[PDB]
Amino acid sequence: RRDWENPGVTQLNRLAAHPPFASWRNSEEARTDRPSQQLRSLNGEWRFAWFPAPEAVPESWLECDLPEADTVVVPSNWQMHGYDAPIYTNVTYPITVNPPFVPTENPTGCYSLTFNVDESWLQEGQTRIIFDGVNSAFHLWCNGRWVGYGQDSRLPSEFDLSAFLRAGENRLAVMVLRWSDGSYLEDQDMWRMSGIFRDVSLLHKPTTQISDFHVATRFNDDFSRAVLEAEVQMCGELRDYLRVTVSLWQGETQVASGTAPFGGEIIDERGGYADRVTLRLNVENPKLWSAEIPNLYRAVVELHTADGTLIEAEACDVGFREVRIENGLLLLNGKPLLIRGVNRHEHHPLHGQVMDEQTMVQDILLMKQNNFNAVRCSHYPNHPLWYTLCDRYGLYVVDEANIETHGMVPMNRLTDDPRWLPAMSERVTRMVQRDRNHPSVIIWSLGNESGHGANHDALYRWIKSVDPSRPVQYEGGGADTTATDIICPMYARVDEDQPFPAVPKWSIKKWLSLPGETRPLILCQYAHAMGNSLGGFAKYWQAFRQYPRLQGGFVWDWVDQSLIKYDENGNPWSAYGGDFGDTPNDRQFCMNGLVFADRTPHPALTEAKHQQQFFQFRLSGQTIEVTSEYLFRHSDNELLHWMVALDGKPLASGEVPLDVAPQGKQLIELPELPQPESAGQLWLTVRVVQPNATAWSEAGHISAWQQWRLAENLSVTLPAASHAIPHLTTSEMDFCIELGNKRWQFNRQSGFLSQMWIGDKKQLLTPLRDQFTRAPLDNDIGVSEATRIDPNAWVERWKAAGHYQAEAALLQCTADTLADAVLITTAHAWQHQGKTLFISRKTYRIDGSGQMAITVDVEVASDTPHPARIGLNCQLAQVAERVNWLGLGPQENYPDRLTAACFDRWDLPLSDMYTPYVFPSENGLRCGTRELNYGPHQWRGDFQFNISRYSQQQLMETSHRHLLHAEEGTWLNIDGFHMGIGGDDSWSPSVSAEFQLSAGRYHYQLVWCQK
Amino acid sequence: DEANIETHGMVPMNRLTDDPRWLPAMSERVTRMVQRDRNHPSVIIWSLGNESGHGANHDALYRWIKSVDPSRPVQYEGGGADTTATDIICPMYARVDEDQPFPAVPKWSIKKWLSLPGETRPLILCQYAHAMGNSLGGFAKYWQAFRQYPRLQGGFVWDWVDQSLIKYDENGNPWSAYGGDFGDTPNDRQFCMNGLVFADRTPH
Amino acid sequence: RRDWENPGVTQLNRLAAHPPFASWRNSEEARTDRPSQQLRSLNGEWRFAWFPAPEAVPESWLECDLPEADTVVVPSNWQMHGYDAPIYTNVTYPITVNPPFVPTENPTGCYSLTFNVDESWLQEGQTRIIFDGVNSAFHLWCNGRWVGYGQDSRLPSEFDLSAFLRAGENRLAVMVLRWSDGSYLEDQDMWRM
Ligand SMILES: OC[C@H]1O[C@@H](OC[C@H]2O[C@@H](O)[C@@H](O)[C@@H](O)[C@@H]2O)[C@H](O)[C@@H](O)[C@H]1O
Ligand SMILES: OC[C@H]1O[C@@H](OC[C@H]2O[C@@H](O)[C@H](O)[C@@H](O)[C@@H]2O)[C@H](O)[C@@H](O)[C@H]1O
Ligand SMILES: [Mg+2]
Ligand SMILES: [Mg+2]
Ligand SMILES: [Mg+2]
Ligand SMILES: [Mg+2]
Ligand SMILES: [Mg+2]
Ligand SMILES: [Mg+2]
Ligand SMILES: [Mg+2]
Ligand SMILES: [Mg+2]
Ligand code: NA
Ligand code: NA
Ligand code: NA
Ligand code: NA
Ligand code: NA
Ligand code: NA
Repeated sequence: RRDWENPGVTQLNRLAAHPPFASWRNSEEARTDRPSQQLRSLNGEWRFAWFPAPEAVPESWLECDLPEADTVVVPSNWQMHGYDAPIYTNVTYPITVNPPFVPTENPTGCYSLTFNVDESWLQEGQTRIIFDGVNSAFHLWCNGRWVGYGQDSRLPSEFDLSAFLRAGENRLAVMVLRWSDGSYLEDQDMWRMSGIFRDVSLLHKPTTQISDFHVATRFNDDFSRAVLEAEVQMCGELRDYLRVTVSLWQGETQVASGTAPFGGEIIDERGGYADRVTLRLNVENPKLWSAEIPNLYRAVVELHTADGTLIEAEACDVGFREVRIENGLLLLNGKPLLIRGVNRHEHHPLHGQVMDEQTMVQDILLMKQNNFNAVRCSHYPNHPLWYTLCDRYGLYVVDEANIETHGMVPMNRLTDDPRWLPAMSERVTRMVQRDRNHPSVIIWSLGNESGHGANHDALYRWIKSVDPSRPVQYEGGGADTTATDIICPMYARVDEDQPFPAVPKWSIKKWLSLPGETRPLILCQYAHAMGNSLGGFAKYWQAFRQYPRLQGGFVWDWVDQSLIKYDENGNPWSAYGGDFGDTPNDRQFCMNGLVFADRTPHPALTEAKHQQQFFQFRLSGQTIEVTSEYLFRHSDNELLHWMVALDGKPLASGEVPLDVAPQGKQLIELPELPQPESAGQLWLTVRVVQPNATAWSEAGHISAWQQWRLAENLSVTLPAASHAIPHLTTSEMDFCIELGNKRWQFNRQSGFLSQMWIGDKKQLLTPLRDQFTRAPLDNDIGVSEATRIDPNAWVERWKAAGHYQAEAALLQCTADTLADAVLITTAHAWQHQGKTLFISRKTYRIDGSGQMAITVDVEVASDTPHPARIGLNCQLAQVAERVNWLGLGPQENYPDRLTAACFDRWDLPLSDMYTPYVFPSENGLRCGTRELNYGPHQWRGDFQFNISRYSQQQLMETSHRHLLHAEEGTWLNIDGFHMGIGGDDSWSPSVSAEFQLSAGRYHYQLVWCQK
Repeated sequence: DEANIETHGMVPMNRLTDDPRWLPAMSERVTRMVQRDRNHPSVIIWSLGNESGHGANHDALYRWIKSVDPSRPVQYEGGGADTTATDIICPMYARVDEDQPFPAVPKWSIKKWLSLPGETRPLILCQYAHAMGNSLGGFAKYWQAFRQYPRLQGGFVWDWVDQSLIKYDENGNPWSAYGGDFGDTPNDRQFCMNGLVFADRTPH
Repeated sequence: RRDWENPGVTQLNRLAAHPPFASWRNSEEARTDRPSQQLRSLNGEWRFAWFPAPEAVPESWLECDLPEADTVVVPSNWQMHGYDAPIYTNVTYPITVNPPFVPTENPTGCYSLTFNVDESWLQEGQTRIIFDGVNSAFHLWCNGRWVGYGQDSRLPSEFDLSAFLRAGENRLAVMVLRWSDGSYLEDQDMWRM
């Protein structure tokens, strides 16, 4: 039958979907969520053999172990065991588009397991097996006899094995197809893998059993009273002595309990459901659930007889909360949310798409620690434990059906086709049936990037009808279609419109007010964190705070999807698209996370944490006004620390307890501040510290900060007259200056400082020269490729203009002696194909103090693309252990991504000054720096800099960080000006005008002196 | 034009139509009908079937049609005649002045139904005046109400032709048969004959 | 596979639905709705045998006429030819309510037709068969080979026979089940045929 090439057959013999079950046979174990003896894990060592196609699988395999098989751990993706290569393609399908067929060469994973079954499970009741995740389709046999078939790689498939098992040893055989008609609905931008990659379990239920239960919580107008309603369905023979009790617990206190026999209310002319019952429990003053305070109760559903004998019990955590949209705003418990969200794929660099509790917990903690309160399940239902963790730690969740057909042309070709309505419907309905009792799920999503088709409208309405408690969203077809309750664009910019035909991406501020529009807008994906990115992130947050109906978004995305590979010596390195011989591929576009694959943060995470802070501040005189953006909790685990420093030197500090109600304000008067005895700028820094540990943070955690400049006292103090006058030595070839044991050499043909000595030690490996280019970031490159240039990308604009090929031509180089110093004057032009791109004019003034003051005045032709930077660079001869500067930090920061950095005196090891992006580029800059110290050198001015062992040339010629090698000495780039990095998206120019170097004439000045 | 979906015998009547596992089979009954008949001018309204309660599958399918063909209203009587799956209040056998307040699915007087709180839709009975045997008493009362009330826009009489079948006696002569006449059992006897005309088209 | 007891399989290999087509090769014929030589009727006399369950049908029937069959007119309802009784039930289903299963004694009508196809239809293009109404579900074979399956007794089921036919005589075999999971959706108050 080739069921895997027929969207009309998405399963055979599969049991109905339902919420998480454990069939406890003791109510207290169900209350406490303890492991149940009736739910067994079959995870562990299985037998596996790979075949190139299902036709190649031997019939002997059904009956007995293939000797060629290997023993492997399950769950797993077979690519992570090396059986075949994982493929990274973004939009283009990994197979020829010819639905519903798949390639004849279709990798097939034959897994099998010999295991025991106790006669107690077979003598009575039902034994089923549950495959939480099989990618992409599979046939199942038990003891050589065929059981069934399933599709949808992201929801559990369950089959009744009662009639197939025998007491003692049994053997399962599972044939997993990599490709199937289900693959047409699984074109998400991620690695394409396969296998039994989530848990496999055995569940025993009694013949008379709870087959489903739904929990709803409705409230009065001020949330001071609630009704918990639990609808329970059974399977088995109905008997008048059967009963259901539903009890609700708050910790160890029983809050409410109700019992009834089966028999629901009349529904229509034929009666009601004799096999169901609805229990209603009143709850006074319920503790409400939110991400701020995830209060939970426990609901235990017992199926029993009238005499009291328990048949079985099921249970769930319950969070009392209402989600609704009113008057254009998404409210939670009646208050408008501000979603500090992030999209998160299920990805591990070693295990592929298999998820474990430890990584999930790691992710949740880093998210909360970084001021995130929500997560979107991009783009499929997640492993079941994820929802339990979000319920208990507190994160709002968008649960999303596993439907993405991005690669079709047009994108809605299948979703507007009624023949694909059945397959799509199962991906939506079975997700709702599984997850509808989790309080953390607040919004349902119909999938991702599948255009807008009539099937979406049908499924939108199905959800609305079955579960009115949660809004439904969906971005395809323009982000504001009739299939979504929230305008939920991806990568729409704050102020700039992108009027694409048919599916324009308006500025978000404008979108809200289009004629007739009234819905809330929450971006389903925004600020693409690929490489050195997040430029402009603050612009989104300023808009979300100013516009009520802009209720936030989900950053794209949490974690880079890089995979580990090992080199010749066994050392690991991070790989991306194409690194497994996969082709076609989309190279580094699989790495868009705020964190690297191993969970180390990229510098962009701190920018997100700061802009997503829950306390806002204003200063007026001595007064700091703290405003709380919490909706529900008081600031009961926070104090404000303040510190005043003059140019990095601390002068005063204190701490004050914070007691701010949700949305309230607190005024804090700072004490009178003694005047500083010295020139310099006083800076005030405040930080919000949580003194006590929580379930998600350690004592001392810093959750918010802000700085302000206070008084400045400009220096008017005439230096101090020099003990000596430098000497100028002129030769045909050079101008040399000597002072004490120092010497500087200016080559007269190049017009640059080519060497500097301390004693007899040379300090430069390469001359000090202007630099107008950067090793291109992912955002500068976009989708441009050698094979297919995008002439609009910044890197191609700069290449084409000759920025990377231009050579300095000398126009002037003179030397003069002044009363106490020597002055070198130079002028250079940079040209390409006979056009002058840039003109740099400088003076170097070396005085009796040994300081060399450099003034730079640059002209940039108006018609050349605005340059990446305007600075100087050199390769220093020496290497030093530390870098110390007075400027913004401590982490990497760029003009359009420097809000989180603070002005202070920072000191880091040199390697911390390099950011190891997997695809190397310009990195490590720190802006707003007034003083930089390295070795015996010191540079003073108002500049941006980076310093590392890798030249820009090397960074730009190297595609993987593991292949970089430290060069001799230290490369120093010191910029008077540097372009923004952008990141609203990484496929079209996204640096805002205000961060482009378009002024035409630029001036900067620096002093280089010795320490 | 009405989809071939009727699950009247289920208990409750929407047991299958509220079950998502039956959504695919129901979907094809509706979508394949619209794909076949949507160019006929005579079809002015689509119906989702008959006597199958009101289930979420109906709401999904109602919306599908509204999306694919906005040119025609969609009606469906199941679940009370005025659910979210119908653009027209389309009761069967609701009386002119007399209410029949059955639980869950009352059959109001049609004049009263139009004005229930918040109601604004037109009302056209999907079935009214059951012409079984010597019947049609009270027909005029419907017509007087349809002409007086703008929003009472008529209805479809139940029904056109008796479903009697011909059998032959021992002498070979034909006779009209009804339920149970073929040994069929259980059967509902003469309830299959409700038409304004006899099976041979002779008028009653 | 017992496809007739699985609401997840309502068809196999069926073509998409669409409005009435006739494939005219003359535009003036299309303007006036004249008969089209490309749309042929297969109505008329066919071969038919009745069995009490699909399990009873002999395999020989797929490749050869059953001598015991009768010649009957199609379209027709087999109860009207006296092979079994029509049933008049209003609301109560005519079969036990146990979805999606149906009775094991499930009246099966085995229809077949030997018919000619001209080479011109097979040299180029697509030849499909269209069953406007088959109650309640059926499997179709052509020249002994299985083609597909369909449900919904009141809409046309169409199958591409291009790869199954040959010039000259061909034989269709259609196994029609009286009861199927589609019966659960066909409980109208009328005779059950
Ligand atoms: O992380 C990659 C990112 O790709 C996104 O799609 C990018 C494409 O967008 C099209 O609309 C087109 O404008 C192209 O120029 C561009 O390559 C996708 O939208 C995101 O979901 C994400 O996969
Ligand atoms: O021509 C018969 C007529 O019956 C109608 O149903 C009659 C009555 O029968 C009971 O068995 C039902 O439970 C009850 O609700 C129903 O009203 C049916 O509505 C009509 O469509 C028609 O078949
Ligand atoms: Mg399939
Ligand atoms: Mg995509
Ligand atoms: Mg490529
Ligand atoms: Mg009777
Ligand atoms: Mg079927
Ligand atoms: Mg002709
Ligand atoms: Mg021949
Ligand atoms: Mg009926
Ligand atoms: Na807002
Ligand atoms: Na990506
Ligand atoms: Na506090
Ligand atoms: Na690079
Ligand atoms: Na009227
Ligand atoms: Na009747």
